[PDB]
Amino acid sequence: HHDMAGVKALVTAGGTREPLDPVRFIGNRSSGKQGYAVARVLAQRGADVTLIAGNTAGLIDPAGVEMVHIGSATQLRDAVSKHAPDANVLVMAAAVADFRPAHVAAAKIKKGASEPSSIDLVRNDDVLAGAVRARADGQLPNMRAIVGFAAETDVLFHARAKLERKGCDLLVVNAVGENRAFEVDHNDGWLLSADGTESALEHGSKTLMATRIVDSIAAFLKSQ
Amino acid sequence: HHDMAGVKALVTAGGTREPLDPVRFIGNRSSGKQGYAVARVLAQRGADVTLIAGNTAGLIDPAGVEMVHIGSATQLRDAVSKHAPDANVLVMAAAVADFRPAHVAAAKIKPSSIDLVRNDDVLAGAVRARADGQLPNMRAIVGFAAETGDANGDVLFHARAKLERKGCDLLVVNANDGWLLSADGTESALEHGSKTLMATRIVDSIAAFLKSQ
Ligand SMILES: Nc1ccn([C@@H]2O[C@H](COP(=O)(O)OP(=O)(O)OP(=O)(O)O)[C@@H](O)[C@H]2O)c(=O)n1
Ligand SMILES: Nc1ccn([C@@H]2O[C@H](COP(=O)(O)OP(=O)(O)OP(=O)(O)O)[C@@H](O)[C@H]2O)c(=O)n1
Ligand SMILES: O=C(O)C(=O)c1cn(-c2ccc(O)cc2)c2ccc(Br)cc12
Ligand SMILES: [Ca+2]
Ligand SMILES: [Ca+2]
Repeated sequence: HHDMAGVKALVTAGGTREPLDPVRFIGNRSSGKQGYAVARVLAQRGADVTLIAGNTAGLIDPAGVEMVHIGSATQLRDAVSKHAPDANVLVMAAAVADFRPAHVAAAKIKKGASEPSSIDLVRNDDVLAGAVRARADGQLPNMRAIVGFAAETDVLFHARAKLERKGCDLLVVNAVGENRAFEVDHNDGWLLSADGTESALEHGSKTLMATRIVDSIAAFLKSQ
Repeated sequence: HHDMAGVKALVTAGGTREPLDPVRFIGNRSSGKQGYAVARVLAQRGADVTLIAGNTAGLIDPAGVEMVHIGSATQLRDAVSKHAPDANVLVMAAAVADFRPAHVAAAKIKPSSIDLVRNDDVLAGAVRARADGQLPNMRAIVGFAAETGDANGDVLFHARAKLERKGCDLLVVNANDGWLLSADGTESALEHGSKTLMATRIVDSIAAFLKSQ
């Protein structure tokens, strides 16, 4: 079934890198492979896909997908607000850094002979929350589904609450792990819809979870 | 020819990541490509190579090279001190982080500034160790640097200062050229080329410095 034909979808993936200076930064360990798989499965099921990607250099660009490359969280926010009016579906699978260094040095900071000094942090904008607001303010008339991602350690108490605070249509919880040897199986993956259905997310390959996420989107797209 | 036969070489390459927590870290933008190429060229020319590898661009382990994967600079220091007594050549091509977070969370942290503590200088520790008779097999210690000229001095002034302050035998300086600065005062331009070909010039320098003796 090519159930995503006629659907224009925008995906973010990978972690952001918040510059401290031209060489150093604060980043996170997200590989981006899971957002890549969602974009790959969407493209394979007929969607017109644009992928905004962060620290994902060694990944293969998915076939049939339009690539937009960013580095920072603010660049991701700026890139999403550009490509979002055209989308029917937003998939926020990127590990957006919640904070960035408050000051960026123009040159690399030389090692002192005396005490080092801290990196002051500043909040980055909530790209998911901004998109949800834009839609509610009538600014995204094409947006049919907004999908968020979360890593949670009940699970549903934290998961159900993120859904209400972000306000998106679906929250993918704990789609983490490659199902690799000696990675903990917390039987914790859930597909949380704003309508209140909970689906369990079988911790399997990145491809199978992507199929589950895209199954859920098309089913949410048909509910309306 | 196989001019590096009989030589045990210990190489660091890539940047380190200093954890804040299981997800976040302080990192740098070093790709590691030039240390890997140095490790690849040394092996091909007969050396027994151990490559201590940190964060890379997704690089494949060079064939025939013993790989040690590290994450942090502290882990990198432990790995170097563990393998150094056996080595004849140390090539410090890793972008070792100067500072690390003062606290590491075991779980993910949901204004605070990040307090930092200084990391050990592994290249300098190696130079002092050799001079203290603790590394009798060490024949060459090679450091790496990327230097710019600025309001405080030109590129070459800053690079020489690095060699003089680090005390190593050879300093491979990037300014896409740069220089090869030797402890005898020899300064060669580093002709730009591929990572492979520039690695060839670096090893030729090491070989030529090994014949110094
Ligand atoms: N500055 C941010 C931070 C996160 N996100 C998005 O919001 C979702 C939730 O990410 P999460 O890591 O849970 O961050 P927070 O919800 O802000 O909370 P916490 O940092 O406590 O985990 C993710 O899909 C991410 O793409 C975002 O758009 N902008
Ligand atoms: N904690 C550190 C920092 C640097 N290095 C090594 O030292 C050499 C020089 O790196 P560089 O950062 O240029 O020297 P620094 O004194 O840290 O330079 P600066 O103060 O300008 O940042 C490199 O081979 C690197 O592998 C190291 O062994 N341990
Ligand atoms: O490995 C790579 O990808 C790479 O290109 C290089 C990294 N550094 C580097 C290492 C640690 C440091 O502290 C400063 C600079 C280099 C220095 C000279 C040349 Br020539 C090349 C590199
Ligand atoms: Ca977050
Ligand atoms: Ca430094």
